[PDB]
Amino acid sequence: IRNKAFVVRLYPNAAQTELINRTLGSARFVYNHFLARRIAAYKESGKGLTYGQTSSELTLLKQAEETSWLSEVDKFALQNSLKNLETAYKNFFRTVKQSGKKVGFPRFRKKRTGESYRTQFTNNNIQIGEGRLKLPKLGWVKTKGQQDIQGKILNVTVRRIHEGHYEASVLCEVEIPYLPAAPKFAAGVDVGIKDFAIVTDGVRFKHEQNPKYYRSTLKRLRKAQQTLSRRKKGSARYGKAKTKLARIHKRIVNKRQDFLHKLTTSLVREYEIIGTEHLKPDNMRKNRRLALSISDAGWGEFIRQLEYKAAWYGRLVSKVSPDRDENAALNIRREALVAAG
RNA sequence: GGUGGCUGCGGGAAUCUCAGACACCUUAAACGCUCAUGGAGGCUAUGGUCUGCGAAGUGAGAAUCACGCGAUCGUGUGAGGUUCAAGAGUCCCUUGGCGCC
DNA sequence: CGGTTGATCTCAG
DNA sequence: TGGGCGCCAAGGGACTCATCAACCG
Repeated sequence: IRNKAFVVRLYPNAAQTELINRTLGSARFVYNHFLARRIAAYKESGKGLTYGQTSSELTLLKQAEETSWLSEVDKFALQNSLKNLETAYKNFFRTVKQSGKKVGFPRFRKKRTGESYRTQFTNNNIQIGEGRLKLPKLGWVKTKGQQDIQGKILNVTVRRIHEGHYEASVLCEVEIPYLPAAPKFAAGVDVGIKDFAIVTDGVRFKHEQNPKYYRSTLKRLRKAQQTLSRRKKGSARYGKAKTKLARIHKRIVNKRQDFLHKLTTSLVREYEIIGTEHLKPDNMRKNRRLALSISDAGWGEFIRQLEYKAAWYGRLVSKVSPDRDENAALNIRREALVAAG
């Protein structure tokens, strides 16, 4: 019924790691090259290249001797790089006429650390099993964390998070059954820096303690960043410290995402209606006094997870249009009930 | 002999076992390590700390178990307990930290 | 036959 | 002497989430 991405962890060997690195590099190369080519074409001509023209020129590029060493890369990687470039342009053109928010012009990119390429599924090109994954030009890659999949595999996003930590997101149109009737009809949740969530239905208020990971591991993060900054760019030990900092950040985000997953799933399995307010953290983060706390708390991710898991599992999130915490939570529940009825 | 964690594998997290170093003495906090090189600095609240018994840096290396093949150690494959939960991609924008001015 | 590749599609600034 | 310029990460906010006939070893 629903799209769903099963994120597993790859353990590619030397050759497969080299090929994943080469594929990410060539995907970035074609992204930059065709952004430059489209800009040059729109400057020289009345209109720039569209998706089909870019694909045809990419084919001519691969078949040519100028960059024939890009043919040894998975085709869907380059094609979806071009698709991402074209959807960048589509996002830019979404609301140029509108003035509510300016979507920035698509720019270049210069060797970030998180490089992901997508590969599509054509007549059994992706095969998921007990402990392996089937990728087009890689072959069999030893995975772990392989969940239970009972749907058709749409695409596989091969990622890279550290110098030696590769994930892979396998998308499938799985059937997601609606959960049984919830124990309680409706409840409202109030966010907060001191207490992460105060959720109540009028009879109890199981306040959820705020972990505040980012401030909690702020000293080790500061030490990691400082050890990085004393190191020369383009150095092996610079790369080592960079990976250390990246993994510290990955641990922080992992803990935050696990906490948010557990809390959102608990709410959706406990209440039929989960009322909350449409807080805009990107506006509050301009206040440097509370910005670090709002960044760490991640209200936006919490609300996104609550809402989409409600959509999957047959729950309704009645977001409100834009003591203290307890009364705010009760008012949120009342407003959600009013909106629903 | 007791206790706490630092680093590494165990998909994430909490635990938990193992391993590369430790520290404190029944008490809870703090810190990953080995070798080569480099020459006065690194961290922190006017000062304390580690340091010519070597500082920032720079390069390499080890960091679970079984089995297969090499002359204990390299090379390949396989396994990794436990409870909870697991939807991502794209682009753009923003701010968090550090360093220098 | 199993795997890989090139063409499809519907806006602009 | 905090704003500015370099890097390294995160979150926030919309949308989007592919298929098939030919070619090749």
